[PDB]
Amino acid sequence: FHFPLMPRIFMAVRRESRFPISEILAQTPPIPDTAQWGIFLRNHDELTLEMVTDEERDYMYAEYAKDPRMKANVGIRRRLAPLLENDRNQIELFTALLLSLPGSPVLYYGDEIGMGDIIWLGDRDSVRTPMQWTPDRNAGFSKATPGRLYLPPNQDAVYGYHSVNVEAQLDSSSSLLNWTRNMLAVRSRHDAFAVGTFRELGGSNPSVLAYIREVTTDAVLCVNNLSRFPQPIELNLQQWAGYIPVEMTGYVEFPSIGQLPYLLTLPGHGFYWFQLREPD
Amino acid sequence: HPNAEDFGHARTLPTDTNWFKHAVFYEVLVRAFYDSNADGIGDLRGLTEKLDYIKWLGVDCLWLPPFYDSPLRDGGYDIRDFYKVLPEFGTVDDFVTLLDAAHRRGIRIITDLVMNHTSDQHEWFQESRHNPDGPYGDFYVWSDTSDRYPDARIIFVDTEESNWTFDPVRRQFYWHRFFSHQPDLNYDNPAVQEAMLDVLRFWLDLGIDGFRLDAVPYLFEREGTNCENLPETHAFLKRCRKAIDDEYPGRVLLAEANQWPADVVAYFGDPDTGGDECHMAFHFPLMPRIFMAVRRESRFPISEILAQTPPIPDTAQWGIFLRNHDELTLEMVTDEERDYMYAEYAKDPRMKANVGIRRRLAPLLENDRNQIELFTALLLSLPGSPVLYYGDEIGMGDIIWLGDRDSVRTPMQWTPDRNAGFSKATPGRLYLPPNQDAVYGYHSVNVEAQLDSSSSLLNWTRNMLAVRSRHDAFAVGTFRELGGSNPSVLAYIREVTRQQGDGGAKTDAVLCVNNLSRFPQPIELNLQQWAGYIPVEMTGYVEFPSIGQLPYLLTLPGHGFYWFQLREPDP
Amino acid sequence: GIVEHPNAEDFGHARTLPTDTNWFKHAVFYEVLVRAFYDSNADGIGDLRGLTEKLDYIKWLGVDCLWLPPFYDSPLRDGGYDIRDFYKVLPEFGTVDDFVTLLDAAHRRGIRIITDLVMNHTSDQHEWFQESRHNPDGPYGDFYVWSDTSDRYPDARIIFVDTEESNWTFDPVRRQFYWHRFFSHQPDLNYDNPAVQEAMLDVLRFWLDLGIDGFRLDAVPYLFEREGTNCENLPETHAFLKRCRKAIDDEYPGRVLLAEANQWPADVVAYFGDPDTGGDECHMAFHFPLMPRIFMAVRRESRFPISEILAQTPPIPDTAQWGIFLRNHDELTLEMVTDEERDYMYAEYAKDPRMKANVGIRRRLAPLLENDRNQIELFTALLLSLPGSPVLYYGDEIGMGDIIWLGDRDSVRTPMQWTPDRNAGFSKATPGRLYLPPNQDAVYGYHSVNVEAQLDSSSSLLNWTRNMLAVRSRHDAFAVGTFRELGGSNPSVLAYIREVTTDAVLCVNNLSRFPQPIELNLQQWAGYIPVEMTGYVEFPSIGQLPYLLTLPGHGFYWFQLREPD
Ligand SMILES: [Ca+2]
Ligand SMILES: [Ca+2]
Repeated sequence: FHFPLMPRIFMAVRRESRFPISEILAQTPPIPDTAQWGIFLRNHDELTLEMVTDEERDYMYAEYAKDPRMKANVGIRRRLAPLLENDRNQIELFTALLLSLPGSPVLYYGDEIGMGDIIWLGDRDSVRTPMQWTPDRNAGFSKATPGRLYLPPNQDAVYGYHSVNVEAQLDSSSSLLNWTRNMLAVRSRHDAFAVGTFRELGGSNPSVLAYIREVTTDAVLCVNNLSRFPQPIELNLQQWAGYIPVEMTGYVEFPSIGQLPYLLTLPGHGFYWFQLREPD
Repeated sequence: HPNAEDFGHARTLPTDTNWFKHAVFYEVLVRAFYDSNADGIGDLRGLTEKLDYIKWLGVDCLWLPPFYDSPLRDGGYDIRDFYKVLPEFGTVDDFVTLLDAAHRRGIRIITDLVMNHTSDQHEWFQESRHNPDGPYGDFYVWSDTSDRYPDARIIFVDTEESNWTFDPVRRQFYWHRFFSHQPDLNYDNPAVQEAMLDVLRFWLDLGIDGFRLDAVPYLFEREGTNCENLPETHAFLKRCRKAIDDEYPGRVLLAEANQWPADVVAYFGDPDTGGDECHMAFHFPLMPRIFMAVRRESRFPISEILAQTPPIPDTAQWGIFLRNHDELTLEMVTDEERDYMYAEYAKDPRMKANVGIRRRLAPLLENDRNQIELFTALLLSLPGSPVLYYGDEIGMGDIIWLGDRDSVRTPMQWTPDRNAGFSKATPGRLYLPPNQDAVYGYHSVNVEAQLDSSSSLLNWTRNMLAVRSRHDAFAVGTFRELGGSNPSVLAYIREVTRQQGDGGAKTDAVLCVNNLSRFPQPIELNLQQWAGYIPVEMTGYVEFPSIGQLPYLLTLPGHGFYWFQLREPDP
Repeated sequence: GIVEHPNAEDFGHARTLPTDTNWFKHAVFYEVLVRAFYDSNADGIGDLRGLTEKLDYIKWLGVDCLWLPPFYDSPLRDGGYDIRDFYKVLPEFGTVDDFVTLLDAAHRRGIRIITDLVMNHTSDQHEWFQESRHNPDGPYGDFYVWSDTSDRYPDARIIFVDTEESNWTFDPVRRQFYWHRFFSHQPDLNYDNPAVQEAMLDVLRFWLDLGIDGFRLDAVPYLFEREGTNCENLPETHAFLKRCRKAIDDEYPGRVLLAEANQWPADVVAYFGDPDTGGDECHMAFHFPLMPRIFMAVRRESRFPISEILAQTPPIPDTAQWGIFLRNHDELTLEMVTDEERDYMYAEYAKDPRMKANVGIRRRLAPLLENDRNQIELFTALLLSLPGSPVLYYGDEIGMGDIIWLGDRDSVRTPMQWTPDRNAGFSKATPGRLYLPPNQDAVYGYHSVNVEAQLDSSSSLLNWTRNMLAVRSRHDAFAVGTFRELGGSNPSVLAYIREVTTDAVLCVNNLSRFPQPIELNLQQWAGYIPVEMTGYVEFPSIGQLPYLLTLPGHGFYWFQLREPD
């Protein structure tokens, strides 16, 4: 497991700068041919409840403790939704990065519907409440009386089982469950995400992280905006001159790539996934 | 009845005859906003206490629906006494206290004022029926048979069987366009015209900033016509304007006319004089078109009504809000001939569900935050002065079962405390119950909760008004639609000219790009006219690449939008 | 030409229960709205087929007869009390066939069904009235009361004096005035026309052929109109009712006719008919001012407001039976019965803060008593032990609340709260589609008040209420026994004895919120052993000296007086 990815991605969105992500990706040594990295969106190891850090090799070493958000959850497992203060746009961005970055991703149960946690149950139990299936008694987890449950379901106004459950989200295709489902459906349609090369494109704007996955049989382009404000980025895609970028979630063709820098504009914490398609 | 110099005036704001063109209106019910006397009913003094919030939100003018003494059989649009505020809201003095307190922080106040009809409990009508040969015998339209004006339609065709109702005391029929307990005033009587002009003058003397004249198309009745928009009706409105211009410069007259744009343009008055009737009228079919435009993911239903709207006088200004029905009649405006979307609406499942019911912005868009932002973004950037409805800033919902108009008149949700922080009274005493469902409930949707994170809808909405107030282009600038190759993206430019010289956020050109599709969309715009200019995104002050000769490419996410300031290149 | 209407033969007749002409005297009625109980077609509106599915619950609760408010095709401008078609069930509830399916399913488990049937007026959308206005010289021109002026019957009052300015409204098509006691869209039927009398008797016969067990004839005091009178309770009105009874007794023995007459007890006794024949009009009428008196009696902590109306109620015929329920207002007019002369509590009610708050609004039992469980039990205990056949209102068994803001009559017509699941387990439809929203407040909300929750602990109000009906059904004394008030020295304690010639039962009720002792005189049952019914516990035998019983605040006891061996 590539453990410090999430803490870096987290701090990268905090700073609205791409470089804390870029750095660990650049400083990661190459691995064997059979080998594959494992990545997930958490800050602590479930065994020791320790966040990985190296006093010498981590340049963000002192930085974390100084951040108020990071400081609050030291030693406690938290879910994705609470970690990002239930910001839907962020939840999407972090998920989008998890699925498009190199290595095999691990989803944690209940994060697909944006469940929360109960920190007071324990530093590791916090994320081990019952799966919230319906807004029925015990969140549809058990028929037993509420007292018998191994852990109580979430009952607050925000992440409560009355408002956050699978049954509720199954219907509208705009729900986080259905959104998350479809993103996995897109990822499974391009091998580039799984086992393709990874070349970071850079760009003039420090708030936008753009990179290309490639298999020798798609080339895919991912542009992620770490800033909460709308950002423009001028990318250099001369190598794919003549190619037509096609946005994957809508199968929409964008203007063909030329010699001049390609301009893309993203909203706050937005992202795009383009399939680079050959000219005819 | 009382006099004005028996209550003392409120403070007068500096005289400005264009404030209404720059203002952002906030429609707030007195009964709904805040209760300070623990009676369970929102009151003037409570609304006074919460003016600091209103100021903080950044709205310029309050619009109060009718708060006059009334039996409230028709939501207070049936006025019993024009010179008396309904007991439960307070005294006339309490209204002056509100005015003065609001003016002190530059906030203006206008009010709904029904012109066509009074309640059957109004002293006038009781004198007309009891003393037919008295001085009020001709204040209302009486008849011996209900044959007169047969071309006029029954507005509420499901409740009223006729526009003539038989009074048992006077033994005669009386005319009423609305409900049988809301008799029409006889505007052919000169005394009636003078009486209503004195009603206007009363509140104007107290120092009110303007009115919204309700039900004005139905004032005069003439044979051989549908008794709507008759010349004599307009002629009376011209007197009201003259009375404003002559006696109280810098006040406003809004016209509630629920008709197609091509018809309501007549209510601004003779265009040769630059307007001599109302200052504002409402562009009613904008929202239904914007709504259907997002449904189709096509810009054209918006483009069409904007193209088909006739030009208005120089003084005049359109009023726009994000609702599908007129609060008076609960009817959605439509013209069988001139609306090409006529048959289309009934066929849409979403539109069909809410026919005849007022709904808030959040439920109308199924609580989709991205959409709520888009519709708000269009409201603030499209031509005309916008009206926000209270509680929409925090994305409150509605309770449809309370009534077709009461649905949107629940208490303002201030905190997650008992009664949503609206009143101290026991929950049973409340005039209407607060929202309690899992989605729009006061436990999850309230001002207190949203004040903290700058990501909240309240804070987002607040800042959008802050940006809009920094560029005049939005308020009173020109409107040129840019078109584009992609049908799903509506792009346009607002522009204000360099009056005697300057290069600030005053004399701006601004660019708005809106994506009506739920999927990400690219648009290639032609901005050659601003070659060399630098687009600067307003919410972040970020400079984008300078505009060139080639088409400019912008990419938006689903239901996204951008607001660019077009800034000059450096000499 | 003429109004078509279908026939009884064209549908299946439901199963018929063994003929019994006293069932209504022993029954416990359960008033349940079809729209409110259960929705099976996910339209958001409770329907006949849904109500059929939930009959097992009704059976389990232990009620004997369902009472359904009007479910006929209607524009629903007055809660369905404005009937548009007597031979058609409102589309959203189902077809007439679906009603037969309910009947047969209910009869199979011994449950009877009665229904509200408005007699005085039809909707202005009814085919008859449309034919009367359009074809004045046709066969329906005299089906409604027409006039050239609004001058006739000036002694008659306007029932809804705040909504209607006159009892005559001008029709534009016919160019004439038409009479209506109620709203302007509910024209009065002309009962002087013999054809009208026959038409309405055929309406009765239709549903009776289908196999319905009875009716509640609504608004019957206003049928006939005569000059020089207030057009209420006229002799010809009663004369027509006598025909309805004869038609029942001759064609369908063992059916019932309830009279909704919202008047003082001394007046409604006339609706049972000539007492010489032992009754020849209605079998049941409602004793309307019982609840307001019981209510004020608990307020004062004095037994006498109850004692007084029980003493001042005139005797009724042998067939006859009183109907009693725990509500302060008549669902038709939303008026609380009172007589300025004969009610001594006349001025008293308006002065009470609690009574004053709910004037004109239907409220449930639980909110009426501020959710006080001990009171809810006391009032229920009185309802089941006092003379006459009791009517339970749906949802009161689990102590549901109301939503007053929905309307003065809709307040008590929210959906039945089955589970704490979405829509309280009433429907699968999206919450917006529901005909009325379920209760959502912290007290009476469906998260905290529902059937599923209460089924488990035998201490719940549902289970308590169920068992009280189970005890009542084990002693005939409660249903059809004599009623002798025992009095006592303590004014706060109401004690009385029901007797059949085969139990004697003793009921002691404490109206005070504090514990109270009462010394009763039960010398007549000397040697007898009182046995408390809910626990089968033997108390000390009754002697010559006064018997002392001590009750807690708002407590009560039910003793079976058992013979010595
Ligand atoms: Ca008029
Ligand atoms: Ca009648």
